[PDB]
Amino acid sequence: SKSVFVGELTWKEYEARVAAGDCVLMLPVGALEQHGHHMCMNVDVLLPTAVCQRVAERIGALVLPGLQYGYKSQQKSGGGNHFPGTTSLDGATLTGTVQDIIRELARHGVRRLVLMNGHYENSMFIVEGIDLALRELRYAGIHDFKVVVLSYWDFVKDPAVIQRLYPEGFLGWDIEHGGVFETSLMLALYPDLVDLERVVDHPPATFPPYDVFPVDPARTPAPGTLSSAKTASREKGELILEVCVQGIADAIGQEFPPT
Amino acid sequence: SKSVFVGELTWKEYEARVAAGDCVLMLPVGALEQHGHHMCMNVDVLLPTAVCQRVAERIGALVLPGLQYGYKSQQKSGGGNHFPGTTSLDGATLTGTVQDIIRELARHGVRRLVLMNGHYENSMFIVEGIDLALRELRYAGIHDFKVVVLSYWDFVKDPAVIQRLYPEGFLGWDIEHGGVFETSLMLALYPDLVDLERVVDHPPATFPPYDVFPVDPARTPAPGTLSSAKTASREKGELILEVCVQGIADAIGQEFPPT
Amino acid sequence: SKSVFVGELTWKEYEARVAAGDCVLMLPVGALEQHGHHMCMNVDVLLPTAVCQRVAERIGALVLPGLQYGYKSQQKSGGGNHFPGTTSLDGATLTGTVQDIIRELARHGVRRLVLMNGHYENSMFIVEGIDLALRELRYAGIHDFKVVVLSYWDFVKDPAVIQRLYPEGFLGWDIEHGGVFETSLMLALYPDLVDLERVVDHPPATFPPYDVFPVDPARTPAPGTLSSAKTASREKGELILEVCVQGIADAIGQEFPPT
Amino acid sequence: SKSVFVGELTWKEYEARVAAGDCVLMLPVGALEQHGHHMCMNVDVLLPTAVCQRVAERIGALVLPGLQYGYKSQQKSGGGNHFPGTTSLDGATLTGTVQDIIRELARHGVRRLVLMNGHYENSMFIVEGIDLALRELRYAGIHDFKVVVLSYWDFVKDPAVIQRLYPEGFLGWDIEHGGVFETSLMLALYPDLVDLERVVDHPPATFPPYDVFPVDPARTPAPGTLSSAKTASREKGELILEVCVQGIADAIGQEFPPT
Amino acid sequence: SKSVFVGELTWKEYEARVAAGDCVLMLPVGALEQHGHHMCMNVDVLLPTAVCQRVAERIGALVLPGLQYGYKSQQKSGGGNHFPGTTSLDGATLTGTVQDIIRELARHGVRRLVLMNGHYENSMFIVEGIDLALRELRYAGIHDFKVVVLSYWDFVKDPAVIQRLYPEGFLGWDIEHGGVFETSLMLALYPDLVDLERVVDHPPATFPPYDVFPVDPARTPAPGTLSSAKTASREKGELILEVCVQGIADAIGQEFPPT
Amino acid sequence: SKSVFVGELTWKEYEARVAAGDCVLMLPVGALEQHGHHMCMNVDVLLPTAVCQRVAERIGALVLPGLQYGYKSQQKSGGGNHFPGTTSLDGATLTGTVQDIIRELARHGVRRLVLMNGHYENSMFIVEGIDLALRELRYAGIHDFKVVVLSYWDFVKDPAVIQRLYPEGFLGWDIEHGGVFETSLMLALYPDLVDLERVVDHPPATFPPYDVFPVDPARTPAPGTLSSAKTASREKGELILEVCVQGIADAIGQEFPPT
Ligand SMILES: [Zn+2]
Ligand SMILES: [Zn+2]
Ligand SMILES: [Zn+2]
Ligand SMILES: [Zn+2]
Ligand SMILES: [Zn+2]
Ligand SMILES: [Zn+2]
Ligand SMILES: [Zn+2]
Ligand SMILES: [Zn+2]
Ligand SMILES: [Zn+2]
Ligand SMILES: [Zn+2]
Ligand SMILES: [Zn+2]
Ligand SMILES: [Zn+2]
Repeated sequence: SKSVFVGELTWKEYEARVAAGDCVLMLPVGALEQHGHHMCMNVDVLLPTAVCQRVAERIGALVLPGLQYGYKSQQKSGGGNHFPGTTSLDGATLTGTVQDIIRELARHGVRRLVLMNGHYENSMFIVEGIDLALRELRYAGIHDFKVVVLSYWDFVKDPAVIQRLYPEGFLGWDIEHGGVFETSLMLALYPDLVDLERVVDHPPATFPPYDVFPVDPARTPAPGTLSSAKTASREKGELILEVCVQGIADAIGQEFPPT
Repeated sequence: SKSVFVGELTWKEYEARVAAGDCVLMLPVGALEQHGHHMCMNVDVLLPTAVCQRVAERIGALVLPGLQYGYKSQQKSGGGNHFPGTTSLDGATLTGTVQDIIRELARHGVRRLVLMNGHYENSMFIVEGIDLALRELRYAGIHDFKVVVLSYWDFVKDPAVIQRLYPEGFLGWDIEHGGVFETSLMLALYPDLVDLERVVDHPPATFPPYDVFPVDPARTPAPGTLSSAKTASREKGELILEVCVQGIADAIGQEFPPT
Repeated sequence: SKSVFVGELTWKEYEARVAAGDCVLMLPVGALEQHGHHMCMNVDVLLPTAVCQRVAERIGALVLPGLQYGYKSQQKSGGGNHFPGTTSLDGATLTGTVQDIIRELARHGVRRLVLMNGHYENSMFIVEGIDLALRELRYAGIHDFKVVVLSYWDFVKDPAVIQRLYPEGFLGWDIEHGGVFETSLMLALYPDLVDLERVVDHPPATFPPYDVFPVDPARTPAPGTLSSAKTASREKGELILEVCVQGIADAIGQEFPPT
Repeated sequence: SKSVFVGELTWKEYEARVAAGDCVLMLPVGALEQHGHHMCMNVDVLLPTAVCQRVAERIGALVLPGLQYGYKSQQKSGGGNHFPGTTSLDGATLTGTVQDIIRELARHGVRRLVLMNGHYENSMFIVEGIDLALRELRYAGIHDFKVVVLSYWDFVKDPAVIQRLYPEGFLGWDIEHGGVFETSLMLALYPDLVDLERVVDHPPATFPPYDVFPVDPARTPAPGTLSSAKTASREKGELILEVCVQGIADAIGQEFPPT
Repeated sequence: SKSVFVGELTWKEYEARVAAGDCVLMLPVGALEQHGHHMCMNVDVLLPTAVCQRVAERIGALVLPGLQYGYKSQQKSGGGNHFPGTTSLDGATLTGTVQDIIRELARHGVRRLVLMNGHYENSMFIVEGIDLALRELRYAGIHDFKVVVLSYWDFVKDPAVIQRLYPEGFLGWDIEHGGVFETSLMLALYPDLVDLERVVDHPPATFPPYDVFPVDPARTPAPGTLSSAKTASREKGELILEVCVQGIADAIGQEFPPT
Repeated sequence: SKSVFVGELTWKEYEARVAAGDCVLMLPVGALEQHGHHMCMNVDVLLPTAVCQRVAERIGALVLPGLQYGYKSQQKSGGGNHFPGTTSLDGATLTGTVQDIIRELARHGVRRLVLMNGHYENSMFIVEGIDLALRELRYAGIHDFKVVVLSYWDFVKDPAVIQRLYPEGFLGWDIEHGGVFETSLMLALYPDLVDLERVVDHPPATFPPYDVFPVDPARTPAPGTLSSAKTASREKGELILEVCVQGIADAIGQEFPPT
């Protein structure tokens, strides 16, 4: 069976795909984090994994097992790391994980990697992981390893799509934690993991121009979300999914032109 | 839907479970590693995750997202880290991962964790992770966190079952990499991920009383397996499954008596 | 002389200010990074140090010696770390530094800290430094240390002020590297360090919804800036300064009410 | 005086041996661990050091100063790290020590190392240290450094010798902590350090198919041993000693053929 | 304006200086430490920074932003890290900082670095940072990076100058913390930051041939100094300044001959 | 047999000694370092181990197995780490080894430790290890752990003894590497390991007031020593031994008064 997930292939099949030249590998990077009263906690892993799978199917790429645990939830982006259920890694651990995988891919013969982040707070640690691995590769004489890092939601740029998605004006990706964007993509991909009836509607989260630590629970909406997902629909999820899959597929074609 | 996987629950459902007292958490610890010409490479994650799921169903416990990447494959227990596809973590990374997760579970209020290893080489790193996290927990005033660590195959002890499993004498867990045990359990759980027709039968791997680094590819059977899986049957897998689930379930009942 | 810089005070003076209760400490966190053809490279340290000094003077707070080196410059926010002159730290070093400072301040008896970031890329590492330090403090029995983190430019929110600052529409803080904002504030504080005649005007930087590593120099404007600073004026700098100093001062009063 | 211990040589003598070509270095790796009421705690260092010395005398190799401290004692292999006297290092420490040593040997010009473990628990950390050092060596252009790692007791494989050693059936290396094997070898090398009269006989240690942490002292024989050493005799020691020295010497001749 | 400080140059100016060949960079390494009742706490940064500036002006070198935070104050050389105000870094942090800077300078194309230490305790950590950096550089194929490390006060060797400076016999650099040497140099450069009238005269600090931890506060003079600076004069400072500036200037000339 | 070495005791004996109250532990910390043409390379371990043994015998203390590998040899104190045979650890490795051993001793119930350094360069890394351990201990609620650190040669202060030792004026401990002091003490303790006939006499090593890296081999005397040991005599060794053993013993009695 032609699976796009490396974990479902034999070693011989993987070896062949890599030896065939220009093989693109994709690593979903997510989190185990609270996502309100209406959705499950593995969202940030599921979403980018699903987007990877589809992109991989379109462009003939392979998908690695996704990073289930990400960096600590930040109040203004994920509610905060004081919530139960959210299980976060330290900076160094995330960074090291990414670094170790890149080194191993290099060992395999891979030279093309797409890292798809699904958890906002991961960014910089993913970036450090990449720099540190590339730095090591140079020590090993390898200079042709290329990585494309992206957060799938950033591919939703078209104002027409945004407008169609947010007929009320777009608030921003910051407060899109457990909101319309994710819940909707979730409704179209894993309906069993989402129950709109538990959505505790509330006004979009607002914060001062600074942060406070220890994180003050009172400053996050009780439900854990940063914006309400009552207007979330599967239809929206379907639109997002296509927009993302297509845009990412094209980006990858641009950065990783077949040889 | 009563899922046993924490990742499929809302934070509120999880919070209630923990607050109810004596909630038991289960963390599958695996690897992405070549498993011969006849099986996929996520075996070491899939097996302990499946066993955890059934045990959790039987005893009312919860399962965490499994660690997909494990410690470097060793020649005498997994064929060696020179094989393509197998993607391994450095020891510090894996240790840090376990340590971060335990720390977070303590923050959640959990005090009962069962770590179920599916990759031989992870053991000592898992142990260090536990030790560092418990050390820290003491600094924090927490002395009631309890961990049970196990490699699921160790519960297949009954000589009658071993005999029935290996009518030819038991060779040992060492060379059980991609052999009868796993392929069998794989046949009863994920048949699509296993194709007995590609099994490259060969004599059980044998090694001198020492190890050589850099790992010498000639000292591992070409297929990557350390023993043949042609005698692997789904029936065998079914017997292993029950023995393991029942034995583990009981063990957890012993160590984690309901309060 | 009543200096607001801890470094210019004697230990007895400092000790007194701390024993006096509710003493607020301020740490500037910047970088040594190229800022185009028209400004010096220590902007990210000077600016937040200047804002801290003035805020401190208004609220009676103390300012620490600023962190001169920051995290690696990123293409989409600082041009990239491939530029000469910019001298960056690894993520663990920056995090370590913040953590070490916080731990020592705690030792001093300080319980109130404001971290003022001047370099966009530092954020997450500062955050990690804070979390790791506070985690340690809890081990030490200290639970009343409070930290306020902020990037001074985030206090320029008022649309009227933004409009006055950017009569042409606001492009965003992303591309504000060596642009109007910084160069203006720079013209009102350190005019010697800025020479508008070298400003290589160019269209605002634009990037695809993803990142590439190794960093592609061609994707950054030649000058190193992400937006032109020709419309930068000292008058604008003066407005920004007051807006920031006032906003931050009031924020600190809210978060750190005198006891 | 032709000592086989590097530490007893001048740097000029060592340099010549290394310069002479194919010089084999041997590093003993042990531990400071409780070994019952009847033996001293440095056993795990002394034993491998003694075997190294005699092997080196036979093949003309050199022996490094042994690593005195090893990884934390584990319940099912060495009684547990709760016992007084046993002084254990963290995993990163032991790994780093092995990594630093190999890096230095490489610097000297050495390209042949035999690591002789005497403490069961050290294995994986020694392995990580070897891996990390070799990786680094590649960065440095050195690909001809070869390492042989072994636990001296694994050289006792001959069923005839095992039978002669354990006329009662062999229990396994697991419970051979402070048992017949070590006590005997200790009676033939350092009798003053062993007093068979304090041997607290008890039935061989048995454990469930899993581990528990924090370590439960009640699960370990009060004496600290995992099997009785009353049947331990000097004669057995002498047989073990020869079997090991000879088998190891031959292995080294196989892996490190004179050039 | 021809500034000698890299932070005050544009990147283009710096790039030109480096591309011109044999450009020498100077990094002041200090601390934020208590310096008695009479001086500010940034002395250790100020002093080496001042020396660097003057040397640089004489030999045409560039000066980096100084390390504001140094290693932990030790009792017998700096009073002890139990004093308020003194804010110290962990060894790993300081070493990492120096390692990172060196790595970056190498990236710039710099191959000549002068490290000027102003805090006694930094030495070995600066040394380890240099060693770790150079080791890495070799991995990267760079073998022509050369570092000169020095404590500016060591250039005050001439017995005549020593005599003239300490007409009473020289006590040693050990107790020269907040004493005559620094206070004088301080009087000739930053008079505002020094007030001789608060100088709490006391006999030179004496200690047994060992150290005690935790640091015992009673064993350190209450003022925080290890020797009195009442005899400190601006005149002395001027002498010291010239002696250091000239001696270091010449040393750099020797070590870094113009190409 | 009343051995003063922990390693030669059973755990029960050790348990008793610790339980009896105020039991002092001593850790020799040395190196494997070239010591010229006339002596062996384990000197820095042997010497402090010997002195510990005798001090322990005199005050009833226990001695831990010594740290066989120390920090990188520095040109101005040990000749440099470019010499073959010398096998050094990274700073972090040394520091962690010290930190782990202290943590374990505290677990044992020990609260009194004497660290005796025999390798000049080890100092600051031993210090960091003590500080880190102590910091941890406080976290664990332990505040009565006390440590005394010393380099045994520092107890040779009496000008009469120095005169008697160096009838030619004392040069300093810096260039006392492989010189009279060590060679002498070596002649009275391990004559077999020293051969005065190979002593390559040379003038005391002299160096500019700065250091250069990479280490320049030409700046260190060819033999590896920093001062000639031709005037080294066993008689001198005996005098040193007593002066050290007595002065240390007294120091321990002062810092660790029997309860
Ligand atoms: Zn999310
Ligand atoms: Zn998230
Ligand atoms: Zn497997
Ligand atoms: Zn495996
Ligand atoms: Zn800037
Ligand atoms: Zn910046
Ligand atoms: Zn043993
Ligand atoms: Zn052992
Ligand atoms: Zn000073
Ligand atoms: Zn100082
Ligand atoms: Zn020495
Ligand atoms: Zn030495």
